[PDB]
Parts: sequence; structure tokens; C-alpha cells
Amino acid sequence: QNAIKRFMTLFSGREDVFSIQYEGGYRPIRRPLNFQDIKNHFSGKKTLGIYLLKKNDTVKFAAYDIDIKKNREDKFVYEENSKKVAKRLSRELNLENITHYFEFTGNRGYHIWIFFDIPVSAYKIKYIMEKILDRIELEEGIDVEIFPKQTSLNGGLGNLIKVPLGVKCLFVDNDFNVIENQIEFLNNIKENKATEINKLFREIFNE
Repeated sequence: QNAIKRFMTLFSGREDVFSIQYEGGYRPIRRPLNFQDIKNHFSGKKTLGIYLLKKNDTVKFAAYDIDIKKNREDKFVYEENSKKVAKRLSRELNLENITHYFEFTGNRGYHIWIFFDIPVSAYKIKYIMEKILDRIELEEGIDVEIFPKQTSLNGGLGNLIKVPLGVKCLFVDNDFNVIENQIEFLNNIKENKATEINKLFREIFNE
């Protein structure tokens, strides 16, 4: 109940269209997301994909997608490389006072989630995230993607992202270990202040 409402507030995307995952991709459902959809996401019946770019070109959450490209005897090298790139992104984001959280996307990789108290301009957060990515070194076989990818999509639906807590895709701690009681974690997630994100954008933009 309160976990449902918190999940809605944290992962707030487009208020009119969402999507559901099937074997061939993500099918758009063109109606506002309701709570039974969240219950179907948690139960595992209808896995959700949220279009994070709202209608005014703002986002309330953003993400890094650290993904290992494919399947060897010693693949542990590449899983550890993904963990390394995630750790580097985490260090830079924490050095810039951006509260973020890790989630295991399955053996494909990891998600670094960034939450905001009120929607922030997609251009500013994309700019910040690509600069931070430009600061770090990547490892062999690892691709880093930045959501949102579109910044002024004033005519399309945009890009979507698979939200956690479905079928499991679970949040992990700083040591990349699965957190127990992910619901109280979901309630203990702290979102960044849009004022400080705007100040950080101005600082990085003028410098």
C-alpha cells in the first residue's frame, strides 16, 4: 500500500502512457498507470516499463545502465569489470552530492538510479551524467547507457526503462549484495533536491 505509493512517486514517468514487457519487447499501454498495474508488476504478471520523459521535457528519475556485452568459461572478469565501472560512476556521483542507488538487472548488468524531489530538466541531468561518464575510464566488454536519452522529445513517446522489484531485479548495497527487506529500503530511498541539481548544472555548465 504505502510501498505501492512510494514506488509510484519515485518512478514517476509519463502520466498518460506506460508499457508492459512481453517476449518481443515492450507494448505501450496508453492510459494512466494505476495501482493494480504496480501489484501486477510486483507479483510478476505484468512487468512494467516506464517512459521517464514527461510531457514538459522533465524527469523525476534518471539512470545509468552498466551492461556487459555477451558467455565464456571465465566471464567473472567481465562481471567484475561491470562492477568496477559502476563503482567509478558511483564515486563521481557521490563526490558531486548526487544520491543514487544500485539495482541488479540480472546477469546483463546493473542500474544506477537517481531520484529527484521534483522533476528536473532532462537536458541538465543528461549533461551532468555524460560529463561524469566522460571523466571515468570504461572496461572491456562494458557499455554504459544514460537515461534519459532524448532531451526535448516534444512530439514522441521517448525511451522507457524497466523498473526494479519485478521478475528478481533487486536493489543492492555498496558491496553489490542483495538488500533484505527491499520495501523498507524503498521507503528509505532519499531523492536529490532539484535546487542543488540546478546549481550543479550551472556550475558544470559555466566551467
